[PDB]
Amino acid sequence: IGAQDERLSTLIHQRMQEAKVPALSVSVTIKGVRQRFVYGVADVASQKANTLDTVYELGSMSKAFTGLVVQILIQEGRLRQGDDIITYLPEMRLNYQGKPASLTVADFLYHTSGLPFSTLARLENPMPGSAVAQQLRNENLLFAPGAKFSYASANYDVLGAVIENVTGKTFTEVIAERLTQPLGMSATVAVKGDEIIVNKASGYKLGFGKPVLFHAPLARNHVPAAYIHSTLPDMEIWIDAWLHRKALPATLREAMSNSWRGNSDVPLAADNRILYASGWFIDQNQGPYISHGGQNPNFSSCIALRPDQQIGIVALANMNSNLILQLCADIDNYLRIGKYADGAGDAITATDTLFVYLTLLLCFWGAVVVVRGAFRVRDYIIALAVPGLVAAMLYVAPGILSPGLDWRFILVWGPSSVLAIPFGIILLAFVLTLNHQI
Ligand SMILES: *[B]([O])([O])[C]([C]C([N])=O)[N]C(=O)[C][C][C][C][C]
Ligand SMILES: [Cl-]
Ligand SMILES: [Cl-]
Ligand SMILES: [Cl-]
Repeated sequence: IGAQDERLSTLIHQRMQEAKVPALSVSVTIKGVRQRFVYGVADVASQKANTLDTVYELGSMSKAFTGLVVQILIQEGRLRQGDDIITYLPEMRLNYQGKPASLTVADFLYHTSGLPFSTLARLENPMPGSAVAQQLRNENLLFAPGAKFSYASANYDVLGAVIENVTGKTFTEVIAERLTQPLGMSATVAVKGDEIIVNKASGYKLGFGKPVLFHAPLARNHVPAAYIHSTLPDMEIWIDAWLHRKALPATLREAMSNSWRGNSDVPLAADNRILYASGWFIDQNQGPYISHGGQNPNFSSCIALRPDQQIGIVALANMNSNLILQLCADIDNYLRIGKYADGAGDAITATDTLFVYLTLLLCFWGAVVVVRGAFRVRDYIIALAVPGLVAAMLYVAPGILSPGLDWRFILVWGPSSVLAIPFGIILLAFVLTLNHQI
């Protein structure tokens, strides 16, 4: 062989410096020749380095593990795609137009279920003795099952429970017995909680311009959608199984083939005719190009394969960034035509700089009132009610402007600077009524 590609290393350094992720691990496969780029720190405080041993949360790239398991179960005749979900989760009643709806296993595999957006807030919150069927019971679907593609993370939590019901085994054990042990992915695992994982990267999240350590929720029921843990050597083996199925058992080979068959039975938009398969996006354009991003509150990742060209790309990072969600598109552009686009924008970054300006704008306002005021019973009670009256209005405001949304969800996904905005808003109300009391 020969050296790794330096134009390729520059791209990734640039994207990593843009995205401000503490650690970034990328692997690129092109017909056996793997290139590896392993940069940064898995833990910033201890200055613990990013190594090949570092473990990441895969985000939505967990769904291809879940979905392939479903396809193994189907291929062994222990399940059908058209089976009704209530056959396996019999307490899950899901409503469309007031009537219980028929949802097939296919409906959750391909996001044609109609679960509202707020099911992500419900599944991602830990609840110890609460099953998925009980958490979604009496949800009001957005459309008739099968009618539209609409991505909801929680559809793959429904499938986690379906695996658990069919096999009689826990989700961890089906993933191990069926995927990671037969493939050799000896460091990958579906977790059961926030128990201590050796070598896991610390997760970060933008706050006042810098990465801030964030301990994110890890709800057991949400692991089939968001919290399978893995490493770069193991995603390389993953990538390589999907690309070379000959050595694999015939059930795994067949299950894989049916895992890349996109659902063509949904409406398509004028600019998006990409299909969804069993945890993958399918694009015939400059393809087939099979891809999926990973996006957790404090990890992001991406994967993309171009099987006819023996190409696999995967990137892992311990911070949620769109520069990483797009990084596989960048690398595939580079491997295809030698050029790539400028880095896209990031929604957490724009929100953070907005909150910094608003925090300085709130902080400039209070100092004006305190300087002009200091230079110059009923007072204590009245000037304490108004800040608590705004604090009350602020607390109810999410669950009104967007039903099903709440501060707990805002805090989990937004910048660490969110909390400055209500606290700034209510603190500014106290100094003004105390000043208006003066
Ligand atoms: B997946 O689509 O990357 C999914 C994984 C998860 N944590 O459930 N992530 C999202 O859908 C991102 C939702 C952002 C909400 C503001
Ligand atoms: Cl089994
Ligand atoms: Cl257990
Ligand atoms: Cl092959």
